Amino acid sequence: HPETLVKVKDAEDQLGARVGYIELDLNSGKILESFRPEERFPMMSTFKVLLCGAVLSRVDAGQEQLGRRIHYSQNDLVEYSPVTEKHLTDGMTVRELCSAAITMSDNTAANLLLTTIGGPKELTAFLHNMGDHVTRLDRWEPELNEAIPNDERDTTMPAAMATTLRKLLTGELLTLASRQQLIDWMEADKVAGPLLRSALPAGWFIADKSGAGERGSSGIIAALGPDGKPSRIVVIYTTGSQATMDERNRQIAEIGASLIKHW
Repeated sequence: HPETLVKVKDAEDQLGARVGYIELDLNSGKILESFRPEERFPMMSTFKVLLCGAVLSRVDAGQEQLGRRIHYSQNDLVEYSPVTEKHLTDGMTVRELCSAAITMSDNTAANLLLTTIGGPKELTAFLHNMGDHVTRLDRWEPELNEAIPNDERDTTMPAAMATTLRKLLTGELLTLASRQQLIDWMEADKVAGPLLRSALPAGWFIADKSGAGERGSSGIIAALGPDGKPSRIVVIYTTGSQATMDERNRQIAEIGASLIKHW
């Protein structure tokens, strides 16, 4: 609904920066509303949903096991690894690593998983192969969050991310078991409370993944809907703002409020 585009433009005025937006019908894949659908934006931690979809794809093909344990050391630890820094001695299973990457945005967990699938280059190939010809991962945590103005490295387009999340969650790319596992991880998201979740009516469903990076970059991808069932996908990205994280979050939450109001 155009009233939601009004809030997105307000967001741009408030943040003094570009805001990309997509509202997508989960069932049919129809694009209900959009703003800068085909401009590029840094993915930040939202790429972790894509990463774990690729891991799950390998599991469906029997090339990987959710229960396989992965050991690592101090040399692997990067900034913000809230879960991986605790299990250094025990190591962690692939399953535990995706949970950490998705629900806690654990950076080391993502790098560990990135290695098991062949790194940024293979994630990009996986995406292209499933029909996303624009989304690309080029670096590892934490450099992928650099968001250099105009840098296309580690970016997606709102329209592309939206349909890619749709294929991963409801398409035939993954088995029913994996699709469900991916959305369960996103539903258990623990660090996106200040964003869309803050404007969600009680009783609604939401599986999401947010991100934040340098140069005022923030973002979120999500499958949400009333009556405990997801029925639309919403993607929101912004970069270039001098605004604080709280201010960026308030803006994204307001966009969420408008989408819900005009549902």
